[PDB]
Amino acid sequence: LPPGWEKAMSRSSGRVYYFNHITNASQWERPSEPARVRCSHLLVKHSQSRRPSSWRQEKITRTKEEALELINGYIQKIKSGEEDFESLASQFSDCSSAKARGDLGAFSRGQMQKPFEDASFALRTGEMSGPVFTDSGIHIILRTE
Repeated sequence: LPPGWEKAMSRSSGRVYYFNHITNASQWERPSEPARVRCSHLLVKHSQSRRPSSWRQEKITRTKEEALELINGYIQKIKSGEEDFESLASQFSDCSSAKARGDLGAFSRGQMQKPFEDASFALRTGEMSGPVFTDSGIHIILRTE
């Protein structure tokens, strides 16, 4: 398995799955270093974010637990096809300075907070993280290049 990936069996259903302890991704499907990667993200802030305000909400009051529930719900909608990542980033990301559909551009190691950096470089192109936690809030990361 690629870096960070492990195999597991669901206790509740008996189905095998795969999870990545660097990106926090988990999937039923079987999975398959550059100086820079390019990623988009969707950020959900919470009351303990370093800056609990955004272009879409003047005063962010939700708890970290509530932010995590929103993030997991957005992941579910992306995987089911109910919504695409770019629409949810445009509609709901609390990050004002990324492009609306999520693009952060390219970056190197040493520039972003370690959990976000490690997740970004452990994704292959086209792969999406699970919930990734930083001082800014909780992130869904989509590697594009």
